[PDB]
Amino acid sequence: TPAFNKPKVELHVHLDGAIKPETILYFGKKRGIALPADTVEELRNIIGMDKPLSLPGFLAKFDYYMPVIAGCREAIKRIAYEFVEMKAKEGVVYVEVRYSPHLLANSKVDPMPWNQTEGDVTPDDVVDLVNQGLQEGEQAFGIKVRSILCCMRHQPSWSLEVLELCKKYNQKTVVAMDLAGDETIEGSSLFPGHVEAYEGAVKNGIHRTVHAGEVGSPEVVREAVDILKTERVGAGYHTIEDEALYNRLLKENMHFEVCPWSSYLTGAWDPKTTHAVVRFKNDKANYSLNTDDPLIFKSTLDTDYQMTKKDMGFTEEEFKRLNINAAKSSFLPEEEKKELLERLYREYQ
Ligand SMILES: OC[C@H]1O[C@@H](N2CNc3c(O)ncnc32)[C@H](O)[C@@H]1O
Ligand SMILES: [Zn+2]
Repeated sequence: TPAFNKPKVELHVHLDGAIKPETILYFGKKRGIALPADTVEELRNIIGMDKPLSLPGFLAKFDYYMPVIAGCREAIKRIAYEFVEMKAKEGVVYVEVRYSPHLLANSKVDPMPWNQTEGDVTPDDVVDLVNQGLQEGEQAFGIKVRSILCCMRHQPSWSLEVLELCKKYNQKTVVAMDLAGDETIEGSSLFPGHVEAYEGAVKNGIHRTVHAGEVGSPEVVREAVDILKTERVGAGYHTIEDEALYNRLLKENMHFEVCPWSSYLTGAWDPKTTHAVVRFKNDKANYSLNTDDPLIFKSTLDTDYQMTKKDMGFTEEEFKRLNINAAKSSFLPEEEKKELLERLYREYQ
């Protein structure tokens, strides 16, 4: 019994965070790379989390499985393909999947991710592979899907190349650039590589999103918006701690990519306080409801919908509104953007 059984738009989900345990298991065995378990069930208890941790503590779960996926072309394309399929089943009509192309390469990257052995899967090759998987999926489960390439807070030396990958693959699935990773890393928002990568996104008209205010302070959000020029804030819950900042983002109609379940499990949100999306709903803010890393959170898009419904008083009207705003806030070009809005209004009749 779904909380909102109608078309949805998802703007914040990590491809490397939305993989099938069965596919992880499949590639570990197939490539002979070890996993912390040999059963999807136990594999799910290891990778998965059911209790709040920290952002740094949540980010480590990727260590368990990324090594069986990274560097494998067959695996990179497959997870992309299975991703559309999963979203299609969730009643998502449009989705932007994000991921770091560097963390899945085994060539032309430095530091080599996961102590991998050099190979031929270059970062560009990864983008190409995901596009192919994503394309085959759209054209098979019939949902529209775009991708977003992530700069990693810890590795700014990779940022300018991410930008280049966005330029080269512009709308050839890639619609934007993100800044993901450990938001606790003091000053990561200000590292030259990142800063310079965004400055170029602005001059070359490459869309921009940035995780900020998930666990960091208002100043992290302020810098994402003012220095990095984000068009959207991933999470952004901590903005409400700076009344002035919030009101001004509210005025600019800043879009907040909200992930309810994820915020509890990463400690982004203290469960003894009211969720910031409650205030967002009440101030009629521009915001989407997203899944983030469903593999690790052992969830689905309905988990976040059921949570807001059951615990935060969300009605179908708010569900409709947030998704129309998500559509408007997407990085789809005008024509397609309108086509999306048209479908929502049609189906929302
Ligand atoms: O998907 C690209 C990377 O972004 C990082 N992620 C995933 N989830 C996530 C969270 O919302 N907050 C910050 N960074 C995150 C992970 O390290 C993942 O490998
Ligand atoms: Zn995220």
